[PDB]
Amino acid sequence: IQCSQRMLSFSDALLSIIATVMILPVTHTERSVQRLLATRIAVYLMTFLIVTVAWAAHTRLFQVVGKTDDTLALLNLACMMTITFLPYTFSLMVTFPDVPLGIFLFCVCVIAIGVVQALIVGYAFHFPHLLSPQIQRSAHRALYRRHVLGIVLQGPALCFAAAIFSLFFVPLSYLLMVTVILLPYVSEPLSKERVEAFSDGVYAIVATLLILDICEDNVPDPKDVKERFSGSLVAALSATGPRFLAYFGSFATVGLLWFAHHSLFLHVRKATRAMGLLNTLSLAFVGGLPLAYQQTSAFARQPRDELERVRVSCTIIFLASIFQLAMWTTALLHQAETLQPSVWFGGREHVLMFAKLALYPCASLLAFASTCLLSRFSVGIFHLMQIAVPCAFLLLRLLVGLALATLRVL
Amino acid sequence: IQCSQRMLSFSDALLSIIATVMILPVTHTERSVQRLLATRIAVYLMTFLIVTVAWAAHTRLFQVVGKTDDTLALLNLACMMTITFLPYTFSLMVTFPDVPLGIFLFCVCVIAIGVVQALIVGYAFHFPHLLSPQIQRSAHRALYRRHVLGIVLQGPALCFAAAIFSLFFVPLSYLLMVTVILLPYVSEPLSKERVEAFSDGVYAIVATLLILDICEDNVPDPKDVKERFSGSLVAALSATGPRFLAYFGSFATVGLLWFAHHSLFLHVRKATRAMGLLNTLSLAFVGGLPLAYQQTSAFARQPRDELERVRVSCTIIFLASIFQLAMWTTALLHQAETLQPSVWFGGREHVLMFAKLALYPCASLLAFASTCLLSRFSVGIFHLMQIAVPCAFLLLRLLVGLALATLRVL
Ligand SMILES: CCCC[C@@]1(C2CCCC2)Cc2cc(OCCCc3nnn[nH]3)c(Cl)c(Cl)c2C1=O
Ligand SMILES: CCCC[C@@]1(C2CCCC2)Cc2cc(OCCCc3nnn[nH]3)c(Cl)c(Cl)c2C1=O
Repeated sequence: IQCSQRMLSFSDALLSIIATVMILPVTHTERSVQRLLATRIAVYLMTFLIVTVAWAAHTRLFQVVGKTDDTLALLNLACMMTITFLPYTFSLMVTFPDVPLGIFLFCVCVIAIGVVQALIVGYAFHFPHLLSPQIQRSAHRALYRRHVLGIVLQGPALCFAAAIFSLFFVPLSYLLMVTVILLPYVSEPLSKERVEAFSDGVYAIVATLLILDICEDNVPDPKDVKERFSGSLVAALSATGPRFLAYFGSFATVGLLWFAHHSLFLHVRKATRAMGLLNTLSLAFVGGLPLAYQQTSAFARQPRDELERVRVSCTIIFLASIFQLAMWTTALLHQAETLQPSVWFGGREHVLMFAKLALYPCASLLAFASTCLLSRFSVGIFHLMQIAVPCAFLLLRLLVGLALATLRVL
Repeated sequence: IQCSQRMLSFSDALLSIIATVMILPVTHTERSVQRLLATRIAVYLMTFLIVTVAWAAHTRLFQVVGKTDDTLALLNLACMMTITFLPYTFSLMVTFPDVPLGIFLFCVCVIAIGVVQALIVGYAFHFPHLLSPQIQRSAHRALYRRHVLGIVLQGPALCFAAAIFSLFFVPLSYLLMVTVILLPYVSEPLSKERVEAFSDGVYAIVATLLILDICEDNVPDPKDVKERFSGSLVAALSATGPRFLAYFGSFATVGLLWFAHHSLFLHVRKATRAMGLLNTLSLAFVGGLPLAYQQTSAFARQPRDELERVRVSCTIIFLASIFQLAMWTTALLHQAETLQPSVWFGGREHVLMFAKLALYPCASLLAFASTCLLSRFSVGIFHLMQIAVPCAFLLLRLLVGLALATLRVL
């Protein structure tokens, strides 16, 4: 039989994309404009959370299922196809909260996902040699199968209840639906490889969103160049320059955030559900960076507009990195089982890692405060941080050594 | 010191996105239409080939420098930031071969890639422990360093020469440019994990192009639905049904191709550069499937139109699969060095592996011949191939035995 690892990777390489799809409507967007933008942000966040919950269920499922073969791979592909429709169905439901057809479609999506997962469980247990070794030696194989089936089919059951009740009173259906996401929390390790794969996929997609847009839209047209720019191609490129600047900033920020994430996870011994939650929040907010940078690159009709956009960029960068730092703190709370020895309290790289993770929250906080105190140079300082933070990463060892030496003579 | 697996995987995801970026205009496409689409397809194929050459150079580089470091990771991020621009500048250069600015831009991009990689080499050799263990042993560290810089910089030099020549005679510049890819072939293992990661990224993005499109475009507007269908939302869904069917077909075909590729590579021990070439061709043609399914879902003004649309779809599937089959046969040609014993000639799964691969190209060829012989049912037969091939993959392990059973009674 097969080594399941690669297959799971592909699933993540799929789910990441499905998780991030609803970002694109946000970027392409221009009481009317602001409300619409906020609606798109809310829809994107909810879709990302839903896809993350589905991914968590998948990760647990294939944690139980150790090895795989042909039929398991095909059923996993079918499950992936069913999960791919969650963004679209959810968007339909939200855009049409009145008619029951939308909630019915979303509930059918969830039901299909859970049914495929239950079929996978049944096939795996019918061939115990596929299951993980601890499950194989589990004397509760029948009871364990019963419990796993209950867990997997709870979601579909609640969704079926919501669908039936939608024909009469939809609020009950909505409550039953949120129950699906609530109960698994209300009534554990996430295999590090799965978390790493999903996070890397999300980071890559978010980093290359803006170049995707640029290649799809900005490539000059010879007719346009000859007519509007009178054949001066360099003028045509300088016209779209701002999108290049925004992409440069987005790639810098997202790449350095991924660098901090990589440094953190290199020393993590054993992930946890709490770290999973915090990582999910961190990624959901990392998704916002391209929007912030697009807004920054755009014109500012009034000083207040530019100040507000700088505020938003700083706030997004903060929210993105603060949860990443909180992951590290939560790990420190269970240091013995969570983190490598080299990053324990007083460890050789403990302070270095702390600075590496806290570099972005602190810089963003200073930039945000600049708006409340130094509105004169506010935007400028923002630009400065965009160049300051990368440099500190190159010099991080020397910078931390300087800080420690300064504290020595304090 | 770090383990480079995750950093390489993230870089591979980035490069997959960059390579498959240029397909988006092809799908978004509607003597004028035909020529425009031909130009788009040529642009896409050349962009994919050039980005794969860049990825191949990257793979060799990070084969030589095994371990990594924070500063080296940042250098790699900088390298990716420039490799990401190859699509845009190549498209611009193809759009503006007349003016020297576009060729200069492409040239500076390639020289930037080369100089970043040269810095990586210099740093790796300034810290010998970062090199791969066998290289660390090499008594030729000096001469091998010189050779590595020679291979890395062969491009940059030729591109610089072409950029200089662009001001006087552009044909010489283009000849020098193509010499960059000519020389390495005219005057080796590709690390398997890199090949699997790149192929998984390609397949994952290609399978979900269509749903990505659907999420942004087909969500009905309530202001539109209320009028166009008097609140009949199901009418709106049925209006776009064909797009959903196109997505279903695209995902099924792409996922089953990924299943064949995964089963192939799980038995592959060392991917030879020939295998890399064949995989590049296979992925490049796998890119086309979304276009094929979009064309198939589109209306047919005349029977000739639908016939030709079936022909092109079948040709694309046939190419995408026959290249994998050719990779498999080339592997058989060196099974002793490349393939696991289990799939060697006369192996237990040898017949199973061969059938698994050859299932799709043969089906496409049969559906193609149906047009030349059975035009009456041709289109239906194509749909049959969309239904049969999935089941054939489910029942393959049985079906092959059935076939063998025939060869026992015959
Ligand atoms: C030599 C250090 C360069 C480091 C990075 C690399 C990103 C990933 C690791 C390094 C990050 C970065 C930020 C930049 O700031 C963009 C602000 C936009 C603007 N416009 N006017 N003023 N500021 C610019 Cl410009 C550049 Cl080139 C670069 C890079 O290459
Ligand atoms: C029951 C197993 C089927 C396997 C797959 C899954 C894809 C990924 C792994 C399995 C593939 C597939 C192809 C289809 O073909 C599309 C019909 C196009 C049409 N029909 N009428 N007119 N045009 C349909 Cl329908 C479906 Cl359901 C499915 C699946 O679920």
